[PDB]
Amino acid sequence: LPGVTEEALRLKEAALEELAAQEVTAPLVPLAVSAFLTSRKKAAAAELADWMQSPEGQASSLESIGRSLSRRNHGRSRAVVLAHDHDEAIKGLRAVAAGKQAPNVFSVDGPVTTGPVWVLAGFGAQHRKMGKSLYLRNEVFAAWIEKVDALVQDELGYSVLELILDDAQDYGIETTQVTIFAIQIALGELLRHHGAKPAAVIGQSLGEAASAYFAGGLSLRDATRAICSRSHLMGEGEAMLFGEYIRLMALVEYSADEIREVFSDFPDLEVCVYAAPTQTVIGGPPEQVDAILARAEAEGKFARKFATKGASHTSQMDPLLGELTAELQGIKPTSPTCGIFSTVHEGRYIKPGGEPIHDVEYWKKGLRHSVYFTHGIRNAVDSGHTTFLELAPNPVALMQVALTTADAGLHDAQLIPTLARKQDEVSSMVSTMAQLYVYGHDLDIRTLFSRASGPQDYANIPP
Ligand SMILES: *[C@@H](O)[C@H](CCCCCCCCCCCCCC)C(=O)O
Repeated sequence: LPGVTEEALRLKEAALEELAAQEVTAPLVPLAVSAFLTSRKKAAAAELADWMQSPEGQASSLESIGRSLSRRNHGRSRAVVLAHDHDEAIKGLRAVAAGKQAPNVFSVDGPVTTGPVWVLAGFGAQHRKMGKSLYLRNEVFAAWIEKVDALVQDELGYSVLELILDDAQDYGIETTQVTIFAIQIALGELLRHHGAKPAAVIGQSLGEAASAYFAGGLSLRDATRAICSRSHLMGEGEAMLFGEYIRLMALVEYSADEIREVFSDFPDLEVCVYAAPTQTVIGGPPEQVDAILARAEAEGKFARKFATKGASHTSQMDPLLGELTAELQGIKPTSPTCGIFSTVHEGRYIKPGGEPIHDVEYWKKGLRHSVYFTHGIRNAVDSGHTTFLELAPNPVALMQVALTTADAGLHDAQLIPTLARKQDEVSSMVSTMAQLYVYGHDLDIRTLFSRASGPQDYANIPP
């Protein structure tokens, strides 16, 4: 396998140079508090805040306090205050104490019943600097990026890391896919590193490759093969599209049943994505695409044309299917080591230990056919899931998950983002992991702090 390219090393040197010269912002510190009883939890938050108001407490670094907190027994009733300084922490703890809500405070009476679903989508989520910050500041994250970087170099001949590190480089159809995949793989292994794991995975479109890997349905290598193949064929295919060959994609706020109706006016439109229960992404000849939009606006419905000259998940894709078959020959579909809600196979569930689904044909069917995303999520809700965690550079899919959950009578779900444009990426992950903790999912909160060197790494937190 190829190593990290000299150009990446150069860009990295310059990135760390830029980084060294920034004003140093206060880290986000997760402060855990638990008990068998909420009432005990509440009072413990009270004592802890009281003491933090005191000189001894005021003299103890938030980090040292959180470290000690992370070493207590973690009860059924859990809370986390996310804080940058003592005041934020004290204010936050008062909330926990009063049982009141606040943005930086999470507090639940008992652990969530069922394990989390990992949502891996990616469309719409890309942005200039995605994953650069976390790449420079998290070794685990970084090591995983470099592993996908190396594999993509092998399959395609270029370095995804270079794209991440180079502020002047923007993303196209092909490079979005492989890079968002890189970030997805890396976020999920970071999450695994801290002891977290998915109960089930669901893929959306682009994200199906990462979902396959995390569900243990394919090795990293083959999953990389899967995203690489589709990406370049799609990216190279759409660049060649002009005039009468062009096919647009567009989100319209119509349900599946509204579409059956609406479509009788447009004979060449197809469904790309059933995104939400009244949000559908369609595709076809640009005049028809323009007309379904015009008629959406004439009804006060949301409608958004995508930046592309070709429609994935439509008949247009047929000519690619042959080369796709050939380029994926040899991949080894394995048996899922967790649940998969397959949005390719109509949102249906596959059981851990079930038969392999990720065969060459699956990728062929994935690209050709509709993405049943709202049905997947609905399936998940119905069978008990309430925690949906999205591995993305921007939590765009959670916006869809929200509409499906609400529609299904689940009015409070645990919708957990990861990275977000214009949010600190380290703070982001600390918050993700804090949530997993508070809802009582697997997460070794001890790992959010480094091994203590001396006794100053601890705090005299009240009994
Ligand atoms: C899912 O997120 C993702 C959607 C990305 C949109 C890319 C546009 C599709 C490209 C069209 C290629 C034209 C090929 C030429 C045929 C002759 C997805 O991967 O589906």
